[PDB]
Amino acid sequence: LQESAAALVRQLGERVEDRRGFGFMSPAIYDTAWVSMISKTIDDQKTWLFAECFQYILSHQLEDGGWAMYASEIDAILNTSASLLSLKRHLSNPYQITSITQEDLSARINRAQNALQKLLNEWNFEILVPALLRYLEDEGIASGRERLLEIEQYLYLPIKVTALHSLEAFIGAIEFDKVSHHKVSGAFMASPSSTAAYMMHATQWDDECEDYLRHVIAHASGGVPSAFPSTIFESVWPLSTLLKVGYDLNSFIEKIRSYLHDAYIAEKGILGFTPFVGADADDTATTILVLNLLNQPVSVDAMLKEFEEEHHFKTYSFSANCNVLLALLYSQEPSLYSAQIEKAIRFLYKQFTDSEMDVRDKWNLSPYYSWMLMTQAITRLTTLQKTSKLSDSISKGLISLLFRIASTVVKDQKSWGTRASKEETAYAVLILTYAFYLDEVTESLRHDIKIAIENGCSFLSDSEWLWVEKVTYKSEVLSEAYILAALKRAADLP
Repeated sequence: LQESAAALVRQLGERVEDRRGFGFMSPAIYDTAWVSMISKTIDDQKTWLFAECFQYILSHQLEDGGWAMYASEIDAILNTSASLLSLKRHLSNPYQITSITQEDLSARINRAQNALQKLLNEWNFEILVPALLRYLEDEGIASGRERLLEIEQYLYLPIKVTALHSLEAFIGAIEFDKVSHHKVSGAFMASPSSTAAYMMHATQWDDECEDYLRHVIAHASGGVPSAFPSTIFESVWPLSTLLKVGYDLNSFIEKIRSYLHDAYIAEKGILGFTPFVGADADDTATTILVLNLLNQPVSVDAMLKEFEEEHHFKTYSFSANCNVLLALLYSQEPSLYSAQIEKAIRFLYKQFTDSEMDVRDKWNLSPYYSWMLMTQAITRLTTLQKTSKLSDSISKGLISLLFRIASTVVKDQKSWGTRASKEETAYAVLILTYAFYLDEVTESLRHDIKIAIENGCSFLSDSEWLWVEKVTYKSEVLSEAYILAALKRAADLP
């Protein structure tokens, strides 16, 4: 149990020696579609740099002509459109890739065209779909996207933005030689698709970007992931998930905790999913929790005065708030940050009351995830209040909300999830292992909670596209972490 938990610490620890970083995100057809379009001038001859990505795109085409739907129709539309654009590009300029012809590729293009036509006729994300449609229409093939995907240059400054992850959607007008300064370890916000667009449309070829892309292709999970490296995210999300349920792994974790401490020191406490790629409230708060529960106190003020606003915590609206709440509740003196703890626990309750107990969580695609985080925070607050470590109507509402969550979850048991995913099942059973100890829960409700926990842990004992991203991705470390955390937390039940 703890050895498997330690393995996650070691897996982050073993990747510390790697200078580029670590990667646990699954490849996304969108990104490798953008990497398959890279052409390099070698010996005065233009050749496609990465034919393995082109083969990856060719091998993922479905019978209908489209690509994988993953978790949302936007995923299918994006993968199909990017892959079909790549097919058009390689039809126009086959160069040195003789695997595909000018007729088989034309047949593939027609199939993908009809598939995307069907998808658009069924469709009623924001900047990736219209951009892909424009790119496809510039190379043949005729409300749609232009009913909601029209809400909306700011990349020449050294300040990093989230558009460095989706730069491939701005090929129409962008000075990539100007964005070349936005290069860390040869990357562009760790997004292979953005670096692929850069290398395609850079005036001056950068061998460093080619080396980074080769590292990604040969060290990811030809298909490239959405973000690479993903060191801090894939290192601290498992550790925090294991630590919050009380996994004891302090004593190969040394190389992971030391690297995380170094990342905290260099990044001034605010950490993204990788070094020098940004900072999200969830990521930094989770890393702070990991350091605090790994016998190394770090002041939460580093993220507190970066990701705190009125009545809620920002993210650069639920997952960040609850992760910050959990980080605060596990600090050295949770009574000192009582104001922000109350702020978060009130904001989440208000959101639940205003959303009919149905709310999502930015990073994940399962409401079970939000219910799990809320149950964790509520039960930690209750335990602190009972033990007097942390000091009326709001509390009664919180207890009633936890009871309603427990009852609705019990009624929502299928085994859990709408797609038979272990992550959603783990979230749903973790939303009940913290609702089992409520003193206001009746005997029948408690029995139902125990039965649902048993039936969820049976399902638990593995990665599905539940983690949002330009294209939703599945990470093995996240799934394993939540499974282990739920199993241990249920094992703590009387």
